[PDB]
Amino acid sequence: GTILIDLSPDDKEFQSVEEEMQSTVREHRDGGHAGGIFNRYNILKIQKVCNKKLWERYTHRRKEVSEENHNHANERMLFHGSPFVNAIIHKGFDERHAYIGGMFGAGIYFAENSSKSNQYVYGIGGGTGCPVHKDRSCYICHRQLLFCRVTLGKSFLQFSAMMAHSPPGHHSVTGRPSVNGLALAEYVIYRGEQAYPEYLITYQIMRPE
Ligand SMILES: Cc1cc(O)nc2ccccc12
Ligand SMILES: [Zn+2]
Repeated sequence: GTILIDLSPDDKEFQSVEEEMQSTVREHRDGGHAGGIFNRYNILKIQKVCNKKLWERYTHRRKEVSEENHNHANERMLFHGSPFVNAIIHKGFDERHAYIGGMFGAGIYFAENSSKSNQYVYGIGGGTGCPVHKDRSCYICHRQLLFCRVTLGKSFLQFSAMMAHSPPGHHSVTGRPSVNGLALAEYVIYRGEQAYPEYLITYQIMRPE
């Protein structure tokens, strides 16, 4: 069902996606433990993910959420990092993509910081790093992130000192760091139909000079 369309680096669409990747790197309080040490990426490819069935599933749910929230989907573009990126683009988000041990409950997590999503590319806490070199900071192996369209509807705001169901009458959770003033928010959804994996970004983290 899914096809992947390569975007040309000359297309404005590739350019705005790359910009959202690069401009939302930040430093991490683990010193690079999970995701590696870097200030920027080498973007290698950006693909558009196309799946008629998955799209209609997303927009069906989006209209429902919109209806329960003063006609407002509260739709965002947010990063998602996971070892299951290949299953998500073909079969969609579902409960196996949920993070049972997560702070904001057992749901599917997205990040405004591309570098926060990068910490999950090889597993929770970076797992054991890349498959080939077991290196969480690997500068050689190609990584992949999704940049997804996410319906948040009415989002329960949970301040943070950094499959379950949304709090009653909410459609998602906003996990908002309240200590690190430069950390952007994370969002958790509890229905896989509330995210559509729009872009597939292949990249390397770059060793700082
Ligand atoms: C916080 C977070 C961001 C992300 O992009 N992926 C995750 C995948 C699993 C668990 C958490 C995650
Ligand atoms: Zn490697």
